[PDB]
Amino acid sequence: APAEILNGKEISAQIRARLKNQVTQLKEQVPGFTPRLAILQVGNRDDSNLYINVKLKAAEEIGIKATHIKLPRTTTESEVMKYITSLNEDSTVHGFLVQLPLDSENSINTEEVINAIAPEKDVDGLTSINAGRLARGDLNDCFIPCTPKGCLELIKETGVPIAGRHAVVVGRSKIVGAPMHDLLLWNNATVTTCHSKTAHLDEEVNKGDILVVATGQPEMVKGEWIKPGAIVIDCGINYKVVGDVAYDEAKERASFITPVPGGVGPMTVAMLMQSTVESAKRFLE
Amino acid sequence: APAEILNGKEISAQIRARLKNQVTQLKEQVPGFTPRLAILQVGNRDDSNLYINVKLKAAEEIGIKATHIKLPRTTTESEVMKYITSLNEDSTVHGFLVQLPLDSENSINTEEVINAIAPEKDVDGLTSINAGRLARGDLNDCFIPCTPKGCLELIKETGVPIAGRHAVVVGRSKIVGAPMHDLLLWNNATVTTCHSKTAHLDEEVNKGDILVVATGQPEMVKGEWIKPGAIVIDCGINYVPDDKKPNGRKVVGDVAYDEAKERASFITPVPGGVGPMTVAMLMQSTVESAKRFLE
Ligand SMILES: NC(=O)c1ccc[n+]([C@@H]2O[C@H](COP(=O)([O-])OP(=O)(O)OC[C@H]3O[C@@H](n4cnc5c(N)ncnc54)[C@H](OP(=O)(O)O)[C@@H]3O)[C@@H](O)[C@H]2O)c1
Ligand SMILES: NC(=O)c1ccc[n+]([C@@H]2O[C@H](COP(=O)([O-])OP(=O)(O)OC[C@H]3O[C@@H](n4cnc5c(N)ncnc54)[C@H](OP(=O)(O)O)[C@@H]3O)[C@@H](O)[C@H]2O)c1
Repeated sequence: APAEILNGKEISAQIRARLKNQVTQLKEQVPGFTPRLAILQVGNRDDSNLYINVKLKAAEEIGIKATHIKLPRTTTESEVMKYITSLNEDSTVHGFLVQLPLDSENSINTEEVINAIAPEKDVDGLTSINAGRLARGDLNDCFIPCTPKGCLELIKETGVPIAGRHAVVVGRSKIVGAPMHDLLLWNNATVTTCHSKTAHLDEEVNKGDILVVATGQPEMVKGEWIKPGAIVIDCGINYKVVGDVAYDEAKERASFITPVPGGVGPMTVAMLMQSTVESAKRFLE
Repeated sequence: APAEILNGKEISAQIRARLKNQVTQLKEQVPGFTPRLAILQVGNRDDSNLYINVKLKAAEEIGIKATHIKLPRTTTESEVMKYITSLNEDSTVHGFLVQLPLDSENSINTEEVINAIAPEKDVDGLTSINAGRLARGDLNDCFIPCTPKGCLELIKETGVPIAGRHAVVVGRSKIVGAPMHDLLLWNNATVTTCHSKTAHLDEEVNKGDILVVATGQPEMVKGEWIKPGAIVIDCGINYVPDDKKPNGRKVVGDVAYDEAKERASFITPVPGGVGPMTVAMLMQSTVESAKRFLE
C-alpha cells in the first residue's frame, strides 16, 4: 500500500562518504591544499545557529575546512559588505555563503549583500548571475541552490526519467521554488508553478507526476490532492517537526515520498558540501 | 462570439506617442537632460542595417538621442569588449545594446560580449544578471526583453486581471519563452511552461486562460487546442510563399489563427500583433533607464 520512502539521511550519507574520498584524494594529489568554506552570519538566531552547526559538522567530516564568522545584531549593511569583500579577496576561501535571514536591528538589503558575492565562490547559488544562468538553461558553469539541488537528486533516486513528466512546484521563492522550477524545466519536465495566488491549488497539485512543495504552510497539501503514483518531494520544516505535505495521507497515494524530518534537509547539506568541493576543484585550475 | 483582435500596430503607435510626450516633459523638467541610447554593431549585415535604422528612427521621433557605432568585419573580440566598457562608463549613455548576430571574420564569444554589458544599461534585457533579477521577481528595476515585454502589454490591453489565471507558455527560449514565464509568474498567474519534450501539448495548451506561443513552428497550435475564452498571444513570424500577396509571401503565426479566433476572447493577429510592439518596448526600456539614471 504505502509509497517507497526516499531516505534522505541514508542517501546524504552515501554522498558525504564519496565527497570525503574525493577530498582525501585531492589532498594526496596536492598535499597541503585544503578546500575551504566560510559561513557569514548576522545576529544570533537559535535556528540559524543549529543549521550552521550541522553544516560545520558535515564539512569537518568530509575534510573541508569550515570557518564561521558571526556578526552582532548592531551590524550595518556597510559592515556586511566589508566582510564579503574580504571573503571574495581571500584566496584561501574557495566558497562562502551568507546565512539567511539576516538578524540585524538595521535595514539591510539582502539582495545587494548576496550580489556582492563573487560568482565563482557563490556555493549557495543565490547571486543574480548564477540565478540568471540557471533560469535560462545554462547549467554548464553555474552553482545551483542547495535545496533544489537536493530535491533533484531525490527525484533521480526513484530511477523515473524526468523528461516529459508534468511537474508541479508549490512555492516560488529565490531559495527553493523558483530554482526548483528551473531545474525541472531544463531536465525536460513540463512545469507548473503555484504560489499564494493560485486558484484551485488542489486541481493544480493533482496534475503533478512530480510534486515539489516549498511553502512553509504546515501540512497544507492534502493527500487527496496527490496524483496516484506521484513522486512527492516535501521541503517544509514546520514547528514536532512536520512538512508542507500531510504525510500520512500522501504516502497512500504517491509511489515515492520524502519524509520530514530526514528527507530534503540532510540532502541540502550534502549538496552544499558538493558545491564547495566543486569550487575548490575549479580553483585548482 | 469571435475574439476581439489586439491590434499591435495601433497600440504600439499609442505607446510611442506617449513616450514622446514623456520625453518632452523630462527635458522640460530637467533642462539639458537628454535620454540617450547607443547601438553597437559589428560588421555590415543587410538585415541588421535595416533593423537598426528602424530603431534609430523610432528613437529620434520620441526625442531620444540615438548613436550607432558600426565596427568593421575585421574587428576582434578585444575591440568589441573595449567599446562595451566605454559605453558602460559613458555617463551620457543611459541604455545600449549589441545588435546580434555579430558579423566578423574573427571568432567572437557572443555570450561573453553580451555579459560585459552593465546591467543598469542593458535595455535588451539579455545579460545573465538581468535575466536573474527578472526570473526572481525584481520587476521594479530590471529590463525586460522587448518581445515578452510587448506580449505582457497586449495581455494588459484586454483589462482582464492576470492574477490567479492559469497561463501557458509554449516555448522556453532566452529571448521570448523564459522571460515570458517570468513576467506572467510575477504578475501572479499560475504558469505552465511547455517545450519540444512536452507530452500531450494539446491537452496542456487547453488549460491556458492566457496562452503565449513562441515556437517558430508555423500554425502548429490548432484552434481546437485553445481554451474557450482564452487570451492568445502569438509571437510567431513564419514565411510561407503566397503569389496572391504584394511581395509573394505571407507571414503566419505559431497559432492557426482562423480557427483560434473563434475560440479565444482576445487574440493577436500575425502580421500586426506582437511584431509591431517590439520597437516601442525597446524605446520604453530606454526611457526607463534614463528615468532611473535621473535618480
Ligand atoms: N532544508 C533546507 O535547508 C531548507 C531551506 C530553505 C527552505 N526550506 C523550507 O522550505 C519551506 C519554504 O521555504 P522558503 O525559503 O522557500 O519560504 P518562503 O520564502 O516563505 O516562500 C514560501 C512560498 O510558498 C508560497 N505559499 C505560501 N502560502 C501558500 C499557499 N497557501 N498556497 C500556495 N503557495 C503558498 C509563497 O507564495 P508567495 O510567493 O505568493 O508569497 C512562496 O512562494 C519552509 O518550511 C522552509 O523552512 C528548507
Ligand atoms: N520581433 C519579432 O517579431 C520576434 C522576436 C523574437 C521572436 N519572434 C518569433 O517567435 C518565434 C519563436 O522564436 P524564439 O526566438 O523563441 O525561437 P527559438 O529559440 O527557436 O525557440 C523555440 C522554442 O519553442 C519550442 N518548440 C519548438 N518546437 C516545438 C514543438 N513542436 N512543441 C513545443 N515547443 C516547441 C522549443 O523547445 P525546446 O526548448 O525544447 O527546443 C523552444 O523553447 C519565432 O517564429 C520567432 O521569429 C519574433
